Amino acid sequence: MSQLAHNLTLSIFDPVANYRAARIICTIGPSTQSVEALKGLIQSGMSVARMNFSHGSHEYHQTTINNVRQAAAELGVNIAIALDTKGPEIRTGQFVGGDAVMERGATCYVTTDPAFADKGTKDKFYIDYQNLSKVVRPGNYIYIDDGILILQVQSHEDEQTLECTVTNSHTISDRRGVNLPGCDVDLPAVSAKDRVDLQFGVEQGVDMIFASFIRSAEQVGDVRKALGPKGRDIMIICKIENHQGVQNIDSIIEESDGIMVARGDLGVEIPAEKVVVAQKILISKCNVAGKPVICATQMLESMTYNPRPTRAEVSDVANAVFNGADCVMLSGETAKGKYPNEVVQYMARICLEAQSALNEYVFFNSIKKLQHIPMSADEAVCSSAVNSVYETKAKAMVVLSNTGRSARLVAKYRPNCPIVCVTTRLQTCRQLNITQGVESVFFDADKLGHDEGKEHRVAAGVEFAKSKGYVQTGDYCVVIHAYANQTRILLVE
Amino acid sequence: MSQLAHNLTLSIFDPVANYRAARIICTIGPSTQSVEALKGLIQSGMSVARMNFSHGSHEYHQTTINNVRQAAAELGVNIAIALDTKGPEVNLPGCDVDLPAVSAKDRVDLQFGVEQGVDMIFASFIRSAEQVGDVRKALGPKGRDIMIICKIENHQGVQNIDSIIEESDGIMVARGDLGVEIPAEKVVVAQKILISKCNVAGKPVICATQMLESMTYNPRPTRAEVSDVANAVFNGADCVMLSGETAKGKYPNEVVQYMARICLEAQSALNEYVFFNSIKKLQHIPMSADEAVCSSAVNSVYETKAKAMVVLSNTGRSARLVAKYRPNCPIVCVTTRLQTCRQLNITQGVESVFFDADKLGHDEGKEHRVAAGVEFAKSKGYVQTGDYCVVIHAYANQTRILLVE
Amino acid sequence: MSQLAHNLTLSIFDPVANYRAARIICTIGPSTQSVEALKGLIQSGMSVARMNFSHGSHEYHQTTINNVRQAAAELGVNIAIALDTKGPEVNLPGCDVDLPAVSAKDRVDLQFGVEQGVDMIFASFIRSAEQVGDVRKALGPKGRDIMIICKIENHQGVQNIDSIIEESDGIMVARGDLGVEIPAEKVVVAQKILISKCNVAGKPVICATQMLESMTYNPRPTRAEVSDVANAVFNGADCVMLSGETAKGKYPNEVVQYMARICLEAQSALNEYVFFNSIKKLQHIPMSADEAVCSSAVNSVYETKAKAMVVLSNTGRSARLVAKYRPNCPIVCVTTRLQTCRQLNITQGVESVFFDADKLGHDEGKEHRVAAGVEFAKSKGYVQTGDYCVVIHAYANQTRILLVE
Amino acid sequence: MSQLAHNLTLSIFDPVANYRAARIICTIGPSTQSVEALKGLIQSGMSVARMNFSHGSHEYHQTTINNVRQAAAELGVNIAIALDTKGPEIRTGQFVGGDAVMERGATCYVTTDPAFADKGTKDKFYIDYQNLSKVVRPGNYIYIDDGILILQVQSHEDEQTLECTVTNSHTISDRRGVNLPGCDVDLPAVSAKDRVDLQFGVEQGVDMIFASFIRSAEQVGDVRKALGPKGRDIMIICKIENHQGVQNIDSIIEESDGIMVARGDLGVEIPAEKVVVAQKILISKCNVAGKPVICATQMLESMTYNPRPTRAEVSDVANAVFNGADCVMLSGETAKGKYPNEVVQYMARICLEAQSALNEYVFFNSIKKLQHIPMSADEAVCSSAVNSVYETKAKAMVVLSNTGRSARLVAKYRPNCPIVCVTTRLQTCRQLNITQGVESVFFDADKLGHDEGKEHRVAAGVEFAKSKGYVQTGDYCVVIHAYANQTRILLVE
Ligand SMILES: O=S(=O)(O)c1cc(S(=O)(=O)O)c2ccc3c(S(=O)(=O)O)cc(S(=O)(=O)O)c4ccc1c2c43
Ligand SMILES: O=S(=O)(O)c1cc(S(=O)(=O)O)c2ccc3c(S(=O)(=O)O)cc(S(=O)(=O)O)c4ccc1c2c43
Ligand SMILES: [K+]
Ligand SMILES: [K+]
Ligand SMILES: [K+]
Ligand SMILES: [K+]
Ligand SMILES: [K+]
Ligand SMILES: [K+]
Ligand SMILES: [K+]
Ligand SMILES: [K+]
Repeated sequence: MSQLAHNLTLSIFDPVANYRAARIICTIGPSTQSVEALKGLIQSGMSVARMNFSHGSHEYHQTTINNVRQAAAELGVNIAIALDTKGPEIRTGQFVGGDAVMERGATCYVTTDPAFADKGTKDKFYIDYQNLSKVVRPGNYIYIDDGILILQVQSHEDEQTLECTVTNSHTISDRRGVNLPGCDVDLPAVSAKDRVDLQFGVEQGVDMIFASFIRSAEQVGDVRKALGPKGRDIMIICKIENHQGVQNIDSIIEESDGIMVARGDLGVEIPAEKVVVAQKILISKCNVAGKPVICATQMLESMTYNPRPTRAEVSDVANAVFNGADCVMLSGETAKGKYPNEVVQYMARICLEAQSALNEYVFFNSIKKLQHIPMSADEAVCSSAVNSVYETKAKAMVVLSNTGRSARLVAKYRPNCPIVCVTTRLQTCRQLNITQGVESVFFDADKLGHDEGKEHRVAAGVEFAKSKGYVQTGDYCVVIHAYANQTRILLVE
Repeated sequence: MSQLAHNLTLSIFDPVANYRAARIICTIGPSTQSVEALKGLIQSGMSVARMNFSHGSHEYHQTTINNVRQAAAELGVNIAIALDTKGPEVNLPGCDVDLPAVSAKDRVDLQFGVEQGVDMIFASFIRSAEQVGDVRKALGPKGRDIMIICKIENHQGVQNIDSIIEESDGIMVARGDLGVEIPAEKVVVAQKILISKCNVAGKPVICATQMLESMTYNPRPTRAEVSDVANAVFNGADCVMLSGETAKGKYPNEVVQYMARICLEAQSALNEYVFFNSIKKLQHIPMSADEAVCSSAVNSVYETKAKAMVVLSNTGRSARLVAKYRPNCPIVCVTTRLQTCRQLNITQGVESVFFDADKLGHDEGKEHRVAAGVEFAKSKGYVQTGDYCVVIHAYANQTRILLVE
Repeated sequence: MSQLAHNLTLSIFDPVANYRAARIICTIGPSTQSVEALKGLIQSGMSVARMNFSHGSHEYHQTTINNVRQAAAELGVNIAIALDTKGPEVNLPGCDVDLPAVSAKDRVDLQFGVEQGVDMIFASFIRSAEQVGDVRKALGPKGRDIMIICKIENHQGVQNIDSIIEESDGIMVARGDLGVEIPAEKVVVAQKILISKCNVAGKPVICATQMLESMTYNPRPTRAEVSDVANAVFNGADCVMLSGETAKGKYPNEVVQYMARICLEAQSALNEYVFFNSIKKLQHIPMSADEAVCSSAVNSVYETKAKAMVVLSNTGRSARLVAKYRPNCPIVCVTTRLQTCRQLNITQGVESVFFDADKLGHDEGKEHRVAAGVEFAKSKGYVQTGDYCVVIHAYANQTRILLVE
Repeated sequence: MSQLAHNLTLSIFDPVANYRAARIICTIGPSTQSVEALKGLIQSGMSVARMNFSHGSHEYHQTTINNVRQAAAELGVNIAIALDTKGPEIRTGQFVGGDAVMERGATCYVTTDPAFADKGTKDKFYIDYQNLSKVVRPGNYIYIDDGILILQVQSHEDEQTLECTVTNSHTISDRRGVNLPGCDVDLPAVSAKDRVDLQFGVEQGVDMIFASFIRSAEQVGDVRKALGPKGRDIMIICKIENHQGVQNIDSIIEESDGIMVARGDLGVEIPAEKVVVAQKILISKCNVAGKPVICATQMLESMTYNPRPTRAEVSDVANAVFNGADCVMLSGETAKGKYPNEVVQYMARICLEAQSALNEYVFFNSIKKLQHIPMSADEAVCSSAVNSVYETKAKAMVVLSNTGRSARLVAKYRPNCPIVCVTTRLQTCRQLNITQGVESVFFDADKLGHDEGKEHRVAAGVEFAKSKGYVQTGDYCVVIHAYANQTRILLVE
């Protein structure tokens, strides 16, 4: 019950853990779409395949869906498939000649008038967010092109047009994206494109949605609506990208099935040092709520084209694990990168190294101390189950969970041993790929039996733990099953 | 306590702490050697000026020494001067290197440091405990008050860390040098181990090398570099170091200003009570009076929500011993020695007020010193009328909980 | 937790607990030997009938045995029968007495106990651990399931208490006998030591002699006697004993009714969580599965505010192991053995439900036994629809937190 | 931090403490009034002389006041003098022939009509509490003569007379005292006699009042008023005698300077087993509030005429200490008893024995955990001071306190070592005699100096601790002085 105290007992020469808890999400692109590249990516350490719907067509992502499924079947594994929406955007219009040279100290005008959409100049151009005039006060800032161009609003010239000062010299081109830092953007949760994309994901049976630009709890339910009745079991992981998402994180977590800390997106509007703190907050909040949380963007970026990443990047990845992250994400590194297998292998190695220094008992003790008394049964059973692991120095857990609820609930309390989930659902096997320290074994109930006495499923989990070398004769194994409200401290034969 | 539970209570839109605890060490080079550039550094947040004795001549470093003192005197502040030795010198990564502790150049350079009254030594490439004794005897009797801070550069320094910490006056964690033979992931962990051990031992720890290296020739650092600095603070670092960014860099002031900004932001998130409670719980009972006095004083801060501490300490020993227990308020050290003011610049959360015992009084009742400490705490806006201030003085064996008038 | 902090939360005008945890042992004599007088005792709160073999003949005690079984059968309950030996026999108070563990009469009386199927022995004047083995071999192989409860009567019993507790199945604290050679004030302390040690060992402890002695010939006890009983409960006694008050007394029922009243009132004040937390904190980590299971089960009671526990235990070992951790709710033991029902009458906070495995089923899935336990807990009004009930069963290695229908 | 855990480490053969913390109050009567009997009583273990103003005249108690002061001066000690008020009472009237034979099942009538005061019979008699008709409902009980005669009210016969059933056979005589269990008695805080007696106590300079029959917080201030301006420094110890006092204990403690648990008085109206619990509550509440609490009445009663007390009585005394009592009281045992020196000696021995088994750290930890944060300075300094004792295994404390406030405040947190109080006031030396674990040293400020640097007073305390053999060269001594807001861990030379 102290990371500091745990640090004192550590030695960087002692062998690393016999299991890696943290999970790796790789983005699939030109470098990784083929079956063999995926087979290499899985073997490297991929648990979840991310599809970026900012780019590519339905036919393109269809082959991704196909290839992942074939590479999963050929290696005898279950791989989660994630759909990352493009999301709603605020962009500039077009320009005459393509460019707009913005000199420092110059005055320019931004308008929501659609007549200027096709004919923008350096003096006056279009921004497609109709509510820009009522959202932005004078004194506020407009960021254009990944926050490189910074304009300051001086005054409302009319109903649609704002007078601005160019604060720094930078050239912009056609349809560059804009940000309104410190302004409340009221764009709909899902774009017209999203609605079409989300329906494709449901029709193809995606395991989860990484929902872009989530700003309030109301929006989480809008994505739910957009998924329809046939996708009620698809997880919604909400991407926090601006101050709104940070400000409303409590109610958003409550509605979401999980959170993605998108540091790159956040760092456009918020200073980088505050985003680092926002990361700490968001991860800890998710750990308390039992929901999966992903540390995403700018993870090991230099390795996209270099054989090895910078020392600071490695540090960043380890501290993601130290923060308490369920998952670490890779974007361009696996999508457009030169070292797809290599970047995943090293990230896996960094997670494992951090995990070997991490003190899980701190997580267990903190989360348990925060729980309101009286606890509900499911909460009591899972926390006690993890307590028993520490109490008896058990070497594995077996959780029987159909939906994944109690598997996640157990994982929350952070035992210092592998969790084996035995489940009657393949969707569950896949969706648990974003929860740390859990590995799933599928039990075909319609083939093998209803297993009402639970004997077979428990036996299946114990065998898996024996096969991976977690337990042996004489070891204790904490079994928790049916929610799930029952616990045994089993002696492994 | 926990960091986790504290993280839940936080908002990034809240105002940051009204004081910065972590200290900034700047390497002095061509782009920062002039008195006007040093004034820029001091105002930007430099607490310690470092001289890299791998490069340059005694005359070049004499200029550094002279200009630092001139710059500090003009701004009415006290700045530490550090001498970073060249050391003994290709690397062997599963072999134990038995090169001499200090080179012939080192023994000469170290004598130069004594003559020029440096505050501290950054002794390079320390592998064992006896090697600290070599730096000690090389500094002679005239430099026995100079702090020896050990640079951990290889596995040997890590493996023997406990004996090295005991002999030294502090530790420098040179990530880059460690990275040559030890994988980067293991260096991140070694950093935690080394920093945590130094906190328990109550000895200054410096997080050095590859801090904001991109900012040497770029106006802003990479996002990963920012996090590295913040996490250095979160680990429990007393100090953060800038090498090439201030010595040969293009933005000497901006980098120091930004490192200051990151440290303060990280500190605003940091739960000081975790440090206090952890370090308290590791203490053998029975305690020694001075240890018990200092830990109780910090406990009294948390229990009464005191907004400042005042520590009377000539040597700075009890000033360091108080900072060890990490109160969530500023510490003000009232000292009769100017070298202590400078030497405390590597200890976090402490600010020094010089009291001229030669031209005021010995202050046996200690009233004038304490009042001077409170007035500085009023001056910086830490405390106002109605606030509590925990005063610890003389091993400093007396505690007062004082109501600010 | 604390008793102190709990004391602040209390009001004497609040209703008392809906169950009595402490158990009452009654000595059977002339004024209570008849089946109608024993029915009076059982209804008044007798859990254990004691036979003093210092007086009386085998035929007299045979009547006691017969009448107790008849009385219990008519009231549909299970009552324990205890055989308190005469022992070896002036006293020496700084000298170690090496009289034989059991006398010739004892060996004969103990064989009588086996033949008549007594539940437990109160072995008199136990001084060492080997003396327990003497009682064991005297009881033979046919009485190997009979509990040996040791009477601590002199300093030797106190000095060797740790080895005696380990060998025995429980301890009797005979204040009066201790008082002969040990000052009364030191006996009060010895009582605490002995009772606390027995709680940690998870073995029954009886507070005996001079309990309500005034009530033998008076309608009410002295105020000091009342407090003595209450403080016996507060100390952590499983049982409280009546000697002459029920055997030769004038108010056999009233005294038992009053002892019951005092125990319940004391229990209403008692903080069970202090016992749970203290006894938990003394456990060596790693734990054994059965120990961890039982302690977790009680922890689950406190965390979910379960109103009852159901323990499946043939021998009663896990029933005792659960009661060891002192939940603030009733424990219900479902057992296939009638001797266990009787033997659990010296363990606090446990009530037994007999399950006839010969004329119902073995119940491998254990469903019928658990349901029988819940139904009794419903019957006594401990739990209703919506309440939680912690079920521990098979070393009993499986825990369930069940919602009552 | 567990009495249970502490019990495990105990051995009844290990030598007892080097100091007795608990304080003994002896009642002075026919057996103890003379100087030599008091000199024997002090040497036996008396700290406070109790004067019972239920009996005796002003001239009688005057000699007590005198003799105590002479016996104190002759032994070089400071002895506290306590005035115990008679209090307001509800009594029956007189009877014809002196007796009234009350047979079970009989009907009788109680009236508040003053015409029946001098001529009572078995059928109808007087009770002097005018508000009896409005206070007592039918179904309630009237206790007469130490609760031996029990009447049950059947009905209101008229405005002044109640019909009653005699529930048990018992003969009563003239002016026997009555109790109304479960009824709210609204008699004034102080009787006419009390007002005269309290003024005598102020004029003679008594250290404290044991105020009888305290039922509410308002009443505590009435005694204060009755003491006048010249007695504002006289402690008010409130005697809790019925359910009202128990029900209102929180506000009564807040106003009082301390509490007396009068078990005998309480046990008249409340079942004995509930009074035992009431004792636990009241003592613990006082310990938290920092006020002295006395366990009184029926302490070692059989020793009034027997050479040795019953085993249960010894047990009762020890458990008084275990409960957390500051003081243990003696009534008839020292007043009218045959063994005045003997009863005090044994009580002292029992307290010391209990103290040797008691775990003070439990008291320290519990009380400290309950303190609201932020603490005030005085609270912080004293608790830290006691913490330092445990932290450094110090062997004595020195508290510089003029009024006694910080001495009491330190004593509250229960260090496992003697507290030495250095004070500029003799009244303070005396009044601290009811606070456990504290011994006072008088420092004549007008004679020796104002000691603004505190050096002399601290030196005086340390010497006393050395003289009593508490500390020696090498030992740590925790000094706390000026309220008092300063602490030193001093190395004893
Ligand atoms: O914008 S359109 O492309 O015409 C368009 C088409 C369809 S579709 O026909 O069902 O596919 C929509 C279905 C459901 C919508 C919901 S809701 O979740 O169902 O309540 C809310 C909004 S709103 O913008 O937030 O008010 C919608 C806006 C626009 C929609 C749809 C919305
Ligand atoms: O009852 S008497 O003997 O005539 C009598 C004589 C005096 S004395 O002249 O001052 O000595 C009283 C002084 C002060 C009194 C106060 S108070 O504390 O001053 O407010 C209250 C009440 S009360 O009964 O509660 O209303 C008093 C009742 C009776 C009093 C006195 C009372
Ligand atoms: K985006
Ligand atoms: K670990
Ligand atoms: K080097
Ligand atoms: K902070
Ligand atoms: K005997
Ligand atoms: K209770
Ligand atoms: K009275
Ligand atoms: K003690």
